[PDB]
Amino acid sequence: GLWNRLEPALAYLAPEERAKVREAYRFAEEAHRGQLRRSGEPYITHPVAVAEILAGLQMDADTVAAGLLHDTLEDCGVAPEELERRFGPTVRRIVEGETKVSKLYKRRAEDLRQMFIAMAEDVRIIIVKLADRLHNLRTLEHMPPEKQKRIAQETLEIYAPLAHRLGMGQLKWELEDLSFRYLHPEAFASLSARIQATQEARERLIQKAIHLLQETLARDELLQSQLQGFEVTGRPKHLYSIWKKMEREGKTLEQIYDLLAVRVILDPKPAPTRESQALREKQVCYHVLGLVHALWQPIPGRVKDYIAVPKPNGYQSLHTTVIALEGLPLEVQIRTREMHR
Ligand SMILES: Nc1nc2c(ncn2[C@@H]2O[C@H](COP(=O)(O)OP(=O)(O)O)[C@@H](OP(=O)(O)NP(=O)(O)O)[C@H]2O)c(=O)[nH]1
Ligand SMILES: Nc1ncnc2c1ncn2[C@@H]1O[C@H](COP(=O)(O)O)[C@@H](O)[C@H]1O
Ligand SMILES: [Mg+2]
Ligand SMILES: [Mg+2]
Ligand SMILES: [Mn+2]
Repeated sequence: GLWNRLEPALAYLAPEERAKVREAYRFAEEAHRGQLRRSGEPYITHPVAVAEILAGLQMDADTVAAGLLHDTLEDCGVAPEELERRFGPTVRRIVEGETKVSKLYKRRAEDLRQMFIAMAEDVRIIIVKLADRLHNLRTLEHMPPEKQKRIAQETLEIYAPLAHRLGMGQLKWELEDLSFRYLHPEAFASLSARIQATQEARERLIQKAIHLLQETLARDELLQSQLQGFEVTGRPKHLYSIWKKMEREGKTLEQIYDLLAVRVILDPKPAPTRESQALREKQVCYHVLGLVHALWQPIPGRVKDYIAVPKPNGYQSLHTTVIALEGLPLEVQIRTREMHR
């Protein structure tokens, strides 16, 4: 069934691992047979969509499998002993933990308390709860408008930061943005309608900018001579982070440069002495700034030199807001590998 949708995403797993995931889906589909969600949809769609979220993150075989089974214990005729017998103790461990920790669709102080108590078992239990939470938020239109606000708050306070700390930034932004939609819809609808383009169009522009910079840097002869390699990463600013700093700093949306930002992480070639290495570390950063300014037109008064004036948090990097692509303000950040975090 819905399996033919999940199967391609599981290409990264060994054949034996994929068979485990199919045996898990076949068991979940048998266990969730005849069950429905709040949306008229059969229950199996939920554990498959959670297993999809985990598979997109290239998660552990037992983790993907545990995502298909994460609900087979709550008021279900499945004994935890059967999961240990069939899928091992690791799958059983995660699944018990995700069931015991307040489940999917239910004070919230006790459910956030249990979230920590499961922290001793393995962050693996959480990961699944993060995938589950993301899917729940994606299908929050089938929830009373009160319950919608309870979930959104919890997500912003507990899960989005946990995703952040686990290094799952694409999970983090989506968790934040869906939470923002249901928590403050008036602010969400105002800001979203203002932003003419969708996240599809945003990521397309960022990748055009990344290609333009990557090819411009690789074509500079003198730079590549003092360089070992480089990395051009992008980001479109997400609605929650756009609205968060407008309130925090006081700037209008027109007064946000970050709406399309790009980082240039550079690792220089090795140097004989310790000093001629620290000198090579800087010479590269300003050389990129030049090339960047010759590629995209720089905006007046937007060069921020944190190499020469580091932030009290020890932050070193060169910043410049430019006019890139279809006449759009793009922020560029130039730093070395060492100046990175
Ligand atoms: N990853 C990272 N980046 C750091 C850090 N300190 C400063 N920055 C950079 O510096 C930026 C903050 O400083 P600034 O860019 O010099 O300030 P303005 O953009 O307001 O001119 C940061 O921007 P942001 O969080 O993506 N944008 P915000 O929503 O706050 O407007 C980031 O680009 C840091 O510790 N880590
Ligand atoms: N210029 C940039 N290019 C790529 N990623 C960035 C850039 N600036 C910030 N980020 C990343 O985006 C996150 C913060 O972005 P924000 O949505 O503005 O709060 C962090 O995880 C940063 O690593
Ligand atoms: Mg500023
Ligand atoms: Mg940032
Ligand atoms: Mn669930």
